[PDB]
Amino acid sequence: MSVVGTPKSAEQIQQEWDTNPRWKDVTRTYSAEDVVALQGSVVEEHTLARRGAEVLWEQLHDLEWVNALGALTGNMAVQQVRAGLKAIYLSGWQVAGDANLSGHTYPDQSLYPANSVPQVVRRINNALQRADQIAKIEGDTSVENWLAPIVADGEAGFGGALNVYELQKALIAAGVAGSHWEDQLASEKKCGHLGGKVLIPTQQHIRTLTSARLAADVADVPTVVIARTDAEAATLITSDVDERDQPFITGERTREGFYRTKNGIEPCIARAKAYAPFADLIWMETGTPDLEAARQFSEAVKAEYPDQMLAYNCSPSFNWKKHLDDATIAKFQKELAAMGFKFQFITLAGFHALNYSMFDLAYGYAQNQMSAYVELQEREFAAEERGYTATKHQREVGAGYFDRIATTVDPNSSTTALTGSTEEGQF
Amino acid sequence: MSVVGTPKSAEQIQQEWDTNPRWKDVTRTYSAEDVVALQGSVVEEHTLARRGAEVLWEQLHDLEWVNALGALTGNMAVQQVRAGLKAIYLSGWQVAGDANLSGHTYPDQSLYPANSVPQVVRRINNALQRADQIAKIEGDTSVENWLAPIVADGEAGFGGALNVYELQKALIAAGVAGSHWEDQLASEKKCGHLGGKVLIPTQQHIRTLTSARLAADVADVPTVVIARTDAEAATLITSDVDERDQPFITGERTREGFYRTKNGIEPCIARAKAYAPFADLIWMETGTPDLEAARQFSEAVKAEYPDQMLAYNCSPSFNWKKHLDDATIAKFQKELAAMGFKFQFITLAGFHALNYSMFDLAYGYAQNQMSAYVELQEREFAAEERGYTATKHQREVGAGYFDRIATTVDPNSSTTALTGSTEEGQF
Amino acid sequence: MSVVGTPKSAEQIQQEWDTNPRWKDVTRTYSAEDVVALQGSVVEEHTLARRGAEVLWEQLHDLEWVNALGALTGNMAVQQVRAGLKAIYLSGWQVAGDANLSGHTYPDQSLYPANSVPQVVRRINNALQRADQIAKIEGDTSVENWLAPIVADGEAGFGGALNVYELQKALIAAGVAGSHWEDQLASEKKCGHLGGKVLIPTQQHIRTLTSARLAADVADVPTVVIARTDAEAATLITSDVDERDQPFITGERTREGFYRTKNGIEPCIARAKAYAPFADLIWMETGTPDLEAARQFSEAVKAEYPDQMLAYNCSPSFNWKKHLDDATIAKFQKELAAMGFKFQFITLAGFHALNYSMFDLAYGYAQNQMSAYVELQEREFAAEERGYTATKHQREVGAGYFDRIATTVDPNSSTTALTGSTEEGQF
Amino acid sequence: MSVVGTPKSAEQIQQEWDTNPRWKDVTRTYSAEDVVALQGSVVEEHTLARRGAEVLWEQLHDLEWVNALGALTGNMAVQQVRAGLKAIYLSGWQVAGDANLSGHTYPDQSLYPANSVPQVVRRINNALQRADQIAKIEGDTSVENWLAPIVADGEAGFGGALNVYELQKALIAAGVAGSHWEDQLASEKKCGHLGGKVLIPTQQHIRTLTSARLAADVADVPTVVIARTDAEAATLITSDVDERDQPFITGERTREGFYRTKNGIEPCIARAKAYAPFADLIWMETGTPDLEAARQFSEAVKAEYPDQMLAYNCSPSFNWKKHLDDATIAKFQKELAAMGFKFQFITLAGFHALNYSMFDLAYGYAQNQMSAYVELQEREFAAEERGYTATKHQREVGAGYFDRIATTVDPNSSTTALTGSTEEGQF
Ligand SMILES: [Mg+2]
Ligand SMILES: [Mg+2]
Ligand SMILES: [Mg+2]
Ligand SMILES: [Mg+2]
Ligand SMILES: [Mg+2]
Ligand SMILES: [Mg+2]
Ligand SMILES: [Mg+2]
Ligand SMILES: [Mg+2]
Repeated sequence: MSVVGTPKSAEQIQQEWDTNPRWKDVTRTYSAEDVVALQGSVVEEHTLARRGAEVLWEQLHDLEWVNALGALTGNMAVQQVRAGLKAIYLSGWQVAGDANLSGHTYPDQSLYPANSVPQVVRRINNALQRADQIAKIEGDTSVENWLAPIVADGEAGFGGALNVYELQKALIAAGVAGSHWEDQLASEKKCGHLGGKVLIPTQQHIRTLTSARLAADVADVPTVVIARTDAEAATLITSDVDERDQPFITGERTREGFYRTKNGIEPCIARAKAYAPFADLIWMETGTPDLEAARQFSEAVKAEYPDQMLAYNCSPSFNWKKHLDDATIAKFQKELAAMGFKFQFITLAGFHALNYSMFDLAYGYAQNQMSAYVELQEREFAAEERGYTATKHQREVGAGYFDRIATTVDPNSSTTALTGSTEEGQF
Repeated sequence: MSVVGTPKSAEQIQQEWDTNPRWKDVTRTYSAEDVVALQGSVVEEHTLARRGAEVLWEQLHDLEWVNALGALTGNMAVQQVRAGLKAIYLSGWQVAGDANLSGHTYPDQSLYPANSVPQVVRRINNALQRADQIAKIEGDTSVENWLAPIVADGEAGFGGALNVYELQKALIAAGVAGSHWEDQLASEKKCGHLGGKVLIPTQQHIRTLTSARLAADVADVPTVVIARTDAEAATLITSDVDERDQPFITGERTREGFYRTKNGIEPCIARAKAYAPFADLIWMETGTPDLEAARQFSEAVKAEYPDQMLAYNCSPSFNWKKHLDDATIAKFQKELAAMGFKFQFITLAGFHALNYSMFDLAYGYAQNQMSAYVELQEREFAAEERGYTATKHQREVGAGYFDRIATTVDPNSSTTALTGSTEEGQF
Repeated sequence: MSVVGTPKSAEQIQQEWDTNPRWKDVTRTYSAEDVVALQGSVVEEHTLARRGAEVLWEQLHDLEWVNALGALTGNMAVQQVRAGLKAIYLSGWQVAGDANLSGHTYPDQSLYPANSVPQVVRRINNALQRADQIAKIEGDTSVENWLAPIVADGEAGFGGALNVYELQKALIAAGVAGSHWEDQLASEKKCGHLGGKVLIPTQQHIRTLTSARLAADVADVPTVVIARTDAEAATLITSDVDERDQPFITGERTREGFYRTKNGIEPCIARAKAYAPFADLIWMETGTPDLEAARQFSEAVKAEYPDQMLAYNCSPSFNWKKHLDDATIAKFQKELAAMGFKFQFITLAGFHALNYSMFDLAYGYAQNQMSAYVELQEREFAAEERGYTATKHQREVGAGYFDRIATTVDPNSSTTALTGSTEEGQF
Repeated sequence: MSVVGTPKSAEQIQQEWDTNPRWKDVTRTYSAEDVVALQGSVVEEHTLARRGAEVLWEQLHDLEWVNALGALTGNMAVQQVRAGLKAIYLSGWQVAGDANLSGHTYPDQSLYPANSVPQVVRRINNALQRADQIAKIEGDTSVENWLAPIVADGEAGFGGALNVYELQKALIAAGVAGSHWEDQLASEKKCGHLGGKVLIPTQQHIRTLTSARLAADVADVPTVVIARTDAEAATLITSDVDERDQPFITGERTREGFYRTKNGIEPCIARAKAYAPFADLIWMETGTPDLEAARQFSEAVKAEYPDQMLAYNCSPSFNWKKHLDDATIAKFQKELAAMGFKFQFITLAGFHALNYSMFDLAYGYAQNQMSAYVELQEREFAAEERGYTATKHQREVGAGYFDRIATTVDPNSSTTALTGSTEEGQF
């Protein structure tokens, strides 16, 4: 007795893959019965993972494109949604630099503990849930969906296929909507715009993508799976065993045993085609934001997979006005969307906004003390016309929500917070 | 047979208390032998807590005053130090709101797990230590002390005197320089600029301050101990047992058994005088920024304790161009300093800089996409003249430092990170 | 536009309260509308919390009684379930001593971080899920329900009603089936069998029980709520404000402001009746294991609440053969069940089993080296006839399950773990 | 202007390397100035790591041999020291299976987050420090050194040389005395007695051991570095690039690009010799417990390095009486010690002691209820003559130590724990 969490049958899963348009052109090299064999006798429901992934998939098909900014704190995601954005990007670079479970500042080389990104996903969802709870008790209808989908960095999976599986499962438990996975050797992982990258064989990354899909299937959620290739700049590969990689092997070896390979858009197109049956979106890391190179990649991939959606990193590692003029910057995302780049994001937006704004404030305070803080406060007061609410800082973090819990439990409590506050009297 | 970490003798501890000027006018109601009894057979050295506390104490006597801004991420603290600040303030409000170990957004009511602030202390010290490491390999000498002392919020101690002891011990293990403790009931704790606060008896907060000094003594570091009183606004107190509180008890008693009490500056002055023998700095929570009230509080405390240093929260819970003209705003901290307010801080500075800068960026991104980010990138480029370094983000999170480790281990490595990067090629 | 996780209407909730026999004689002093107001626009499903609470409630009515042992690691809980037990008890004492998030060894005085017990609940559920997954791939049907319900220690809620609310919420997220709450002052919390206990007013504990029910309702799960009274040995109380508490107040007060109160079974009976409308189970902490005293308490409460179910701590803080003979010990739990004690548990069973087994092994090892280990290994081999499986330690921690994942992703993998193992070769 | 934590000069470090016998026959391929360059301007003192490493090294020379049992909780370590052991072994296998930061049960394949073993190091040290504090206030001198050295599992580094560096640094911050490192591919890590192990080239493990020594030098502590080789059973290697590995390459390759290689004692001996200049102890993982195979390994290494100390895993993965008689079992460790195996350990002792004791208790409890627990409590009472103390569980976890803290803060407090307890009244 008790049927809570009973797993679906293999036939139900198979019928869903056979008939739901979500799974059009999605290859699974394992079976529905393989999935059920791994589920035990109770499947935990992952509400935020399910809802986020369904919302993301529909926005990728209903909006001209979905764009996002890198968030590394929960308040930062709340402001992104308040300001109108409809998805959140969770950067692994930013987690390494300023939000991972070791407590350390790291460059983007897979140095932090592998459950760090799941913990930030959970944090972001907690923060959006609080904003949603506050808005409900305030009757604030100005944001349609506080639970914007989160797209998170799975890096190179922190090891083998089993590490990929466990990371994807942990991201789902935390409520992620989509995750991306790149074809680098995890032990030598680099930021796509850092040097010295080592690729893994094409088939090994297909194994990674298959493992990420399997973890989503076993968890019963339709997570958006994104394949990333680092072959534009990488000049090293671990092995020449894969026949699709051999055209680019030069035969030269390094002291460590790696193989030198010829980099460029050509191996990226070849890998993207190989990954397409296994990814919902395909992403080419690139050293410069270049509309023409984007079109060449876009058109080469859609020659084979006309419906394949693409993702694009508008990266802060680029110096945007020493390779482009203002008119191209202003149309950049709109043109990319027309080539099929349906998910576009600024990875390190949060790092730069956080670091610049604290430097600016702290430098003024160093010279002029309170005059510098009053400047920022006036800018916040101004931003209230645009919908900024964090000026009322007590309600922003839920003081009114917890007052409501308190008076629900005890309508006659003499210790409520907002009653008799300096926010109630000066703001 | 090793002697590493052997504890000092009671006689050496006592000499220290008797002759070191650091302990002039510090009351310890326990004995030096009581400290040794609690130390087991090994005392861990706490390098950063020791150095931070020593630097903080010297700064409070050598500078006209020490000021700080609330920091809630490691990168924030690094930019405050890069911008010239000589201390870091760690707000519990900000930890409740955006950085605690529950992962939830909370109002400032002691809801988060008790080891959350120590974890942020440790993170900030990790971040400063990386900034210091990078500066050394780069030959950067533009900041004399990267390891700025950290003053952290101990709230109401999260329980009784034993919870206070464990919190102080964890803050020291993490490297804090100073900590502050308030005379609020922990189970009903509220932001000073919140309403309906409940005070504890004067002697009970003396027990808290004594427990905080004991933990520092048992840890063998000279932590700066700050006493905060919440009596200006609180109209409730847990008990009338203490004869020093009785002049303000009305005799009315609420449904929960709290006693109503007369608030204002007179109970604050009484409590500050009771706390002075047990605190290195004294802090009155205040309901508006007001030079004349601060003057009255200062002169009343210094009539009985001329050497007592005071602390002042310049709080963001206030509207500054509301009350004050620009000239008062511009002189506010200097004026407070001449009155003995030697530690001054903006508690929620990190909350406001973070939330406003991301709202501002996301709002522009939602309308103009890349044009909004370029505006931010160009302000960052412009700030480089004032010393901002985070534009080169790979270097900023230590890619150059970890390249140095890699080539120390293997000088012939072909997988180092800065060579070939877009940061070398475009910045 | 997604409907995933849409909250129910107040109308629906009200009807469930009015018609589900689960809620017979459960008093809620708030409204269905109050619950819906707190739920935001998405309610996360809590599968393990729902299933466990449901299974627990059914067992409490279908079995003669439910008994459990304290578990402080996931492996301990797996062995309890393997051995036949149908519930798991999660001791806060055991968490304080050996399994809390500060990493410190503490006595049972609410010293550890308030999210420690939720993390162990999550751990235990993870461990039982792994045993469930392993059982499925091995075709083992000897255990009917691997996901045994977990009853966890809420202590005194770590502060006020809002701290209770957050702890119950975190327990439910982690998958708990029931939680217990005691009428002690959190800042002076003690193990029930320690001295120096301080009660809070009867009505304050009703507020605690109400806050815990409210969190369960807002989380949409029928969590079992257990009230515990410490009035048998406590001689202090925070306040004489509650008229139900005044008959035991002696008039004498302490320097902290506490009131002496007359302890024993009589205030226990009175508090149990006051708590009965707000608790699914009622528990009296007692000073000795005594059937006569258990009968007096049971008869007194059931004289007013004939159907009220009770809980009993068979405590290791008792010296058992100093109070009872072998016959009484053998009948103890069965006699208790006939008096209405439907949940019985040995709180510190894991602490004693863990400490004794390791002392015994280590002592023999210090003397006879490998001969002592072989003794343990042969007892292990012998216990396999009773159903013990941990002697094959690789499959016990999921080597076979993760092998199945690996071959599902890539059936031709040459790096699977159990083929070639010494376990396959020697066991 | 503080001197706390000032780094040593290069000349000072070099003089230590040249003249301290600790460093006789220790190769460092980097310079003293390289160490200094990585230290920033403050070196944190790591008291427990320094003391533990110094105690361990002395014991390895003074005792006939050092032996230990695997510990996965702090209380297990306490009992091992109370029983007379002088080192603690911290098994990664046990951390995977029941004590890692993901909360999941895992097989031994480097699946858990990379900071998990450091957290358990820190937990064990906290547990031993508390036992040391309790012993000091109880006047108990029966155990000479409560802070027994911890030897912890660094597995395969969780990635590359920078991951190794950060793990060693985290283990040292937690207080480890020694750490061991194995020549397996981290992404395909197995337990030494699982199948499907992949080796890395000899020079790559030298890189690992160099990185581990580098982190200890930068941390300014003499950590014991242990090299483990898995070449006895592994039939795969990532690359044939290293001429020392080529004699064992067969030529053929797997689908994934691995090279088949000839396993056995012969490649272990060659690897042990290559590692010896970089390891304080050397360890070959074996398939069966075999004194003459151990002699062969020992003689072979010492033919080139007569002073090289060896370590030996007395593994539970062996069925002991399916290989040896009782006389050989009885003399096994003594015989190994005479061959130079100075560190000997039972890796999974804590796993088996924990799982067996809780299975046995729960099994009796399910059938006989209190009868089963009283049998355990009686064995505990009878063990007090051998020195067992945990029967008095309140004092065991520090209730008397925290009472002393409480009475140091307030000697007249009315809320101390041990007076009035059932422990004082029944034990
Ligand atoms: Mg990344
Ligand atoms: Mg596709
Ligand atoms: Mg605060
Ligand atoms: Mg003073
Ligand atoms: Mg308890
Ligand atoms: Mg009831
Ligand atoms: Mg291991
Ligand atoms: Mg050597």
